Amino acid sequence: DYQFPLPQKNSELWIIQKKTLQDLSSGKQKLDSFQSLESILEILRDSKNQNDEKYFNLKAVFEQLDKEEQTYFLEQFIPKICQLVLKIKKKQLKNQIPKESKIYEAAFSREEISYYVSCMFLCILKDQDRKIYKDFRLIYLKDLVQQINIRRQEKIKCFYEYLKQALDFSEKESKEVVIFQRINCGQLEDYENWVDKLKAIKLKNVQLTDDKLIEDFPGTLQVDFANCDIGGGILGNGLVQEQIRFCVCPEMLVSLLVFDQSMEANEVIIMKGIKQYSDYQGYSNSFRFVKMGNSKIQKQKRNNPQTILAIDALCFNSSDNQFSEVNVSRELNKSYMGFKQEDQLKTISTGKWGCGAFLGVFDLKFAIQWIASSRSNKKMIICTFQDEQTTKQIQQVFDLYKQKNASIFLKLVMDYPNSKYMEDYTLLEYLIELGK
Repeated sequence: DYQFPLPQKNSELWIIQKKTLQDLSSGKQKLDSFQSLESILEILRDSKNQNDEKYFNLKAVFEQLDKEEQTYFLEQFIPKICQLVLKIKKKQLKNQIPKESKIYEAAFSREEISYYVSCMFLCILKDQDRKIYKDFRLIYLKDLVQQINIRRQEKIKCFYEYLKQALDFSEKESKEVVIFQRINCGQLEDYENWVDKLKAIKLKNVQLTDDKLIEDFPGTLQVDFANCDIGGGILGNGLVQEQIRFCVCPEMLVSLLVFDQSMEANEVIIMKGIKQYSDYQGYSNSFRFVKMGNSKIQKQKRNNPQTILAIDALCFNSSDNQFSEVNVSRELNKSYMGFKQEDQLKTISTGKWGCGAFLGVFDLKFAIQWIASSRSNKKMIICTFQDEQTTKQIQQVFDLYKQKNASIFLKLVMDYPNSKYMEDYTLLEYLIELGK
């Protein structure tokens, strides 16, 4: 098993880092400027060269604070997160690949999670043998493209907000359990096996929403449109569905420290006990951190933990046949293996999985997820992401095919590409035409 090294693993550097951290924590060294913070980050990173562009984005967030909160940041926040790092007892974190039909479960207390996120903030998580880092050093760094700096700053703001909150945890909240599971789901079923397994399965309920998002459905199994490397570009430039979820729920960051290796076709990830610390507006280059408000629903987002399912769709290019038996069976397996987890969460909250960055056609991905949900004997919520035309089409297909045989529905789907309808009709339009 790979062991991701924590700072204590490098015993000689840790002598230095520990003293640095302790004098900040105790107030023996008092930071008086942002430049003094740069200096301490340089020591912790064991930098060779001075280049203030290394902290450009962190400086931007700091300079947006008011003068009282700048003082707070230097004199209270940094020292307190140094103190969290000093609470770490482990020297490394296990990165296990489970055997067939087994799980690798990594449990942590909610405060422990905060210790590791503090490591990320202070740029002390790197495996020097592998030349891999799992901290905020890239996000801090000035990019040549302005919009990429703004993405990075906005991410920083979300992580900072979480760490402020984590510093204020009650003893009860601090000892709550956060669990990460890497689940090997056993043997892949091929396309003909799928057709056979579906023969007595009836399609189940779908609820459509055009104005709510996945994270708006507490109490459901909420889907992360993952990269096979959990988190994808969260510690770089990424800022679409998966990365936004990690920004609003930064406890998810610890998944990166236990799931180094890419998910296999028959693996899924579950994260349990995850709270939401930030709100947001926009998306990608328009994403901005929004402070969580104090309504009843917003307090609930902050206080009530959720379970997330991370499943990675295929990353298609334009020449791939998304309807091939091989590619359909791949997505049926990945979705169903995910959806059937957590059998007490009888509703799946999902949407355009694989159909943004990964170039999937949503008509087919809808059909595949509905088959998977149905086989798992769960209901599904589909978020259309402010796409009224898709909502209308899916509503018609749902009304026609609800409670119909799933095996035959799959076969009708798979007839589309060779049909007389392929040229002039979308998949959804063809499914409707079959009923005319």
